[PDB]
Amino acid sequence: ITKVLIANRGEIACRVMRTAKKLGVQTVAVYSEADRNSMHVDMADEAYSIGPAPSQQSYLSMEKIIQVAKTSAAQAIHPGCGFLSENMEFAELCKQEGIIFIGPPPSAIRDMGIKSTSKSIMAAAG
Amino acid sequence: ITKVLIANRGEIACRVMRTAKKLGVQTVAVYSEADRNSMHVDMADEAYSIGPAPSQQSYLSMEKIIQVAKTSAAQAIHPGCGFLSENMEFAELCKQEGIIFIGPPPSAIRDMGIKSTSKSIMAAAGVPVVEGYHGEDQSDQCLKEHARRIGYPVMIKAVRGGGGKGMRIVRSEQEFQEQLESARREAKKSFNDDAMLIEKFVDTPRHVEVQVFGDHHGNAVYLFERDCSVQRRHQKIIEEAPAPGIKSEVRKKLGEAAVRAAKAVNYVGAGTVEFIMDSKHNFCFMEMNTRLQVEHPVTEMITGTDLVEWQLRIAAGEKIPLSQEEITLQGHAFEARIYAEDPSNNFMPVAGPLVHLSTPRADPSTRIETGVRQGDEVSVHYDPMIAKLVVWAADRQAALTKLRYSLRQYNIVGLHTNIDFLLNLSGHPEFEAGNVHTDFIPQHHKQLLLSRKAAAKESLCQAALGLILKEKAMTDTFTLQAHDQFSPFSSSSGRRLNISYTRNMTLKDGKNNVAIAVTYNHDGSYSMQIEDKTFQVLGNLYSEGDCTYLKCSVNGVASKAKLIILENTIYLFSKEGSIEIDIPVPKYLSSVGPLAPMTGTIEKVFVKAGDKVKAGDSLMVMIAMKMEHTIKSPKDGTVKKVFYREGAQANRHTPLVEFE
Repeated sequence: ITKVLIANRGEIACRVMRTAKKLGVQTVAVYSEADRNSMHVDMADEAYSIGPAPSQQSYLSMEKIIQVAKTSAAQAIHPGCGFLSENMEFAELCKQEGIIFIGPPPSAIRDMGIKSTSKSIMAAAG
Repeated sequence: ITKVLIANRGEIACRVMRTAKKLGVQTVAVYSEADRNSMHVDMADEAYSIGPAPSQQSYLSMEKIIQVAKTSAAQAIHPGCGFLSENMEFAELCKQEGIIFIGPPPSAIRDMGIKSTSKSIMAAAGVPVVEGYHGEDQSDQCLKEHARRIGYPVMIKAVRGGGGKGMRIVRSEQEFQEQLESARREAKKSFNDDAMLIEKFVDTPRHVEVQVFGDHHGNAVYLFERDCSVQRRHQKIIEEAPAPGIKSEVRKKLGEAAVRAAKAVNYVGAGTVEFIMDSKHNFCFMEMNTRLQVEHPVTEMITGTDLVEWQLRIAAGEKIPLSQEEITLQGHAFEARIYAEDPSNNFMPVAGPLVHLSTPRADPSTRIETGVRQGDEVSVHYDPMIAKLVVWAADRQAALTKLRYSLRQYNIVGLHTNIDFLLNLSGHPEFEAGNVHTDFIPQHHKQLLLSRKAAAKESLCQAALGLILKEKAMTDTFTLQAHDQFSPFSSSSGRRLNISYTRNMTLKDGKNNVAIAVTYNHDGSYSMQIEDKTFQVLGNLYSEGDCTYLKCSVNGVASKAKLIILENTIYLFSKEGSIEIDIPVPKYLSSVGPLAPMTGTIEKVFVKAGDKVKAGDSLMVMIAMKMEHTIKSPKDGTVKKVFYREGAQANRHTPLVEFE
C-alpha cells in the first residue's frame, strides 16, 4: 500500500494519517461540504469533496468513496469507524473493483451480523 | 584523542565532526582557498587555509596537513576518504612525527597495494579468493585441462589488452572448436599475444561488501554486508544495507571469512572486504578497502552501531566495545546519492550555484547528510556530490517506499541533478522485485532516462495561481511600507464596477504556449478557462520555516505544492512529481543599420560584403573635426554592402553599411 484513502473525518482520520506519513504512505481523505476547513483536510496530501453536509450524502455513500479511490489511484481504503466500517457490501464492492479493503474479508463480516450465528460458530470452538 | 585534525572536506568532514562534538573531542579542519565558506569550516572549532583551489595543492599535500596538525596541537589525524586515506607514506610520516594516524598501520596498508600480494596472504588463511591462473601456460591443450579444473563455464581475456574484441566465452564443454576458430580469426590479430587468462562467470554478478573492524589487541568483529551492485560508469549510485537475497548461513560465512581475511593481513581499524557472488552463493574474494568508508551510515541504521566513535576509541588504544555476538540486524536501509550532473548527456558533472536547497523531513529513521548549504556553489575541483539520503524501515518494501517518498521532498533549484534518475531507478518493477545485478542500469538504461511530459491543465492552473498570489505578496509588502495603510486598492481582488475582470495570461509548457483566461470572482475564487475547460481555482500561500507553499483547491480537489519562482521559471514540487512552467519574456525586455555621428572623413574600414560580425563589433572608424569615432554594431547578421570606402567624406545621419 503506497497510497491509502481514508473514508472518515476528524480524530480517526488524523490518527491514521500520522502513521501513514511516518511510514511513507500517501494519504487521501474526503471532506464533504461540511469539513472543508477541518483538521484532516490539511493533514492529507489530497482530498476530494463529495456533497451535502449530512453523512448520508458524503461518508455513508458507497459509490462516492470508490470514485475518489479510483481517480486518486488509491491502492487501499481504510473505513475507520462509524461509517462504512461494518458495511459488508462495501468490502465486497472494493474486492470486485480491485481495491484493497483494510479490514476483515466480507466472509468474516457477513457471518457476524446475526448474533446467533456468531454465538454458535464460537461456541463450537470452545 | 582530545583533538583530531580532519584532512578532508564536505560531507565526510561534517559526519566525523558531529561525532567528535558528541564525544567531546575538538575538531580542526583545512579548507584551501576553495572552501573558505563551506560547511565544515563553520562546524569546526578551528581551521587553517593551505593554498590554491586544486586538491593537489591542498588536500593531497603531505607536509601541509602535518604542519596544521603541529600548530593546532592535534593528537590525531583522520584522513577520511579520497585524499590521503590510502597514502601509506603519510601514515608512516605521522608515526615518525608523533601524530596518531586514525586508520590501519603502514604495515597493513603497504601490503595491500599489490593485488597479488593480498590474494596470496588471504588465500593462505582459508579465504575463498578468485583463483584461476595468472600464468602464460594456458595454450589450447592446457586450456582444456584448466577449464575442467575450475568448471566448464569460462571467460577468456588477454594478459595484456582489451577493447571488447578477441574475447572467448565457454558455456559448455563441447565448444573448443569454436575457441580454436576465434583464436585464429581475430583474437591474435589485436592482442598479438598467445597468453590469455581465464575466470569463471560474467552472468549477472553482484558485489557484496562485508565490514571488518579490528583493534590493536587482536580482536575483530564483522558487521553485516551490503549489496553494492547498482552502478553506472563504475560509480555507486544507490546502496542497500542488509544485502538482500541471501540466507542467514551466507551472512555467517561471510562474517567469518572476512575476519580471517582481515587477520591474515593484520588489519586494524574499520575496513571492508569485497566479495563477488554468482546466483548460487559462490562467494569469492576480490579486494579489500583499508579506510573508513563513506558507505558506512547505510549499515549503521541496521546494526545500531557508531563506527566513527569506534574508530576513535581503538586509535586511543582501547578495545572493540561490542563483540560479534552482540551485533543485531533489524530492518533494511537504503542510500541514494545525489550528484550535480546532467543525465541527459550520459551524466556529465555540472558546476553552478544552488539557489534553493530543501531537505526531507527529519526523522530518526531518515538520516540526512549534506555538504552543501543554500547559497553555496558546486566546484569543478572536487567531487560533484551534493547530498546523501539514508532511510531505514522495518523491511525492504517499506524502505523502498520511504526512500522514494522522502527523495521527492528533496528540492534543488539552480542546476540540473540526478534526482529524477534516482526516482526512476528505485521505482522500477524489476528493482522492487529484486532483480539486482551489476548490469541493471545498462540493461534497462532506456527505461530510466525518460522524456519530458506535458503538464496537465490542473498543473497550469496551479502555476497561474502561484504567480497571481506572488504578485499579491509584492503588493502586500509594498502596503506594509506605505503611509496609507488599511486602504482599498491594496487588496488584489480585481473588483471592477458592475462587471467582471478577466486576465489573459500565457504560460509556456515546454515548447508550447497555453493561454489561460482567469476571471476574478467576487468571493475571491478564480475561474480559469484553459482552452475550453473551466476550473474553479482557489488557494493561498503559507510559510513553514523558510519555505513557501501554495495551497490549492481546483474543482473541489485539494492539493499542496511548494512554490518557487526563479526569474522566469515556476517550480511546483509535489508528492507526484515536479513541474517546471516557464513565463514568456516579452520582446522589449530581450531585444538588448548604424549611422554616422558627425560629418567627417573615414580613416579605416573594417569589413566587406560576405563577412559576419557579432554585436559590439568595429565596423568603421571616422574622424570628424579631430575626434576619432569608432562605429559599432547594435544589429547583427551579415553585411550586404559597405557604402563608403576609406578616405571618403560621410555626412550627418548618413547610412554607412547595410544588412540585407
